[PDB]
Amino acid sequence: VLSEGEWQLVLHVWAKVEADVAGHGQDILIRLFKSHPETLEKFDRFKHLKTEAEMKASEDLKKHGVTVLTALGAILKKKGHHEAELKPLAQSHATKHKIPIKYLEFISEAIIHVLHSRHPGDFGADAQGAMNKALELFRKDIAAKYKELGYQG
Ligand code: HEM
Repeated sequence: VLSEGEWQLVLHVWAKVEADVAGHGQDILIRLFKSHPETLEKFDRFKHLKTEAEMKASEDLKKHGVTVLTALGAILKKKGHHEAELKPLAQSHATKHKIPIKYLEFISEAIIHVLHSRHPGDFGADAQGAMNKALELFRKDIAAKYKELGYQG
């Protein structure tokens, strides 16, 4: 479990992310899609996007970057008591979207890269450590729901 001090580091940076959810959403999805091109194939709606310039220009991409960070922030702010928030998500990502756990590991690294590039002073090594723990917690709970449904992985 994260301590109360680790939760404070997490949410302190997250309140900065919430200053500009759309720009953060953008960076994180584009980092995901460039670093791990196989992830872009899961999105029928982004499949046509072939360059970084085209991704930066898509309003739909930026809109759905807000969708992802908003659902994430709702989870983070439950400081581990996230059962009602996480359940629906795992269900649709296991059974409808078919997203393996490993991809949730990729987007975790993209989130951490982008926080570091945008918020140095609030994202030192202690906060990086705390955010990695929170992201591991979220992955571990999702993985348990996956296993139950027959998708573990
Ligand atoms: C930090 C984790 C992520 C969160 C919080 C998250 C959240 C969301 C939300 C809230 C929706 C819409 C409602 C739903 O369908 O249940 C959604 C849709 C979707 N998510 Fe995610 N997601 C995340 C990670 C991923 C990743 C890593 C991928 C793919 C590599 C993925 C693929 C999808 C797809 C394919 C859809 C449907 C888009 C559409 O309707 O065209 N998700 N996700």
